[PDB]
Amino acid sequence: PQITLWQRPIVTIKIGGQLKEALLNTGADDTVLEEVNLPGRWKPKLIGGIGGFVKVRQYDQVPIEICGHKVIGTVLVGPTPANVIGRNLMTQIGCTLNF
Amino acid sequence: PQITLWQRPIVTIKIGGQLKEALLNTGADDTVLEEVNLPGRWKPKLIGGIGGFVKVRQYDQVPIEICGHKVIGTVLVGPTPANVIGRNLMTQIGCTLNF
Ligand SMILES: OC[C@H]1O[C@@H](O)[C@H](O)[C@@H](O)[C@@H]1O
Repeated sequence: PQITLWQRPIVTIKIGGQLKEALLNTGADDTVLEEVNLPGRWKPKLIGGIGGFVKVRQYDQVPIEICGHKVIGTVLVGPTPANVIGRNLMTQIGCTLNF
Repeated sequence: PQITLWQRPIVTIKIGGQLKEALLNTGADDTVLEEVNLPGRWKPKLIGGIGGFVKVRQYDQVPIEICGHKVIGTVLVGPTPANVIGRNLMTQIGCTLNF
């Protein structure tokens, strides 16, 4: 798909038998999602930093679908002003900037 | 150009004749740049918001070049962790997300 940038590039993602909305953010290195009960082991992770850090949980090799593209990737789970799909998953789905 | 997202998509812009470094941020609506003495009239603008707003200067129809594309658009000038090219300018160069 080709997504123009007149509007915020919000897409539907499928994460664990659950459909959500997330913004494709090339300004973000990682993918952060509002609390969801992903199964299994996870590692603590600090994100953000300016003014202090926020702790989230790092889930690895998570299966997730982005506009019908099934990918495996690291998902950070915790508080966030919105769901954000970062560069880590955009390379998995082969997403690039073109002009 | 086609820019893959394995690394931060940082690019070179030409503004006020100056050569500068900036990040292509689809997560951002607007373009915000380090202090620069752009000439002529401007408008106060509030940006950010979470925890408070930051006051910047809004300059319209500024000539700017991005990776060899001469374009025209609104540039906000004020403090910022780093220079950011937002969607307003990415539409002007016809930059899209593709996967
Ligand atoms: O973003 C604007 C800022 O640019 C910095 O390079 C300057 O040291 C600071 O004085 C100015 O306010």
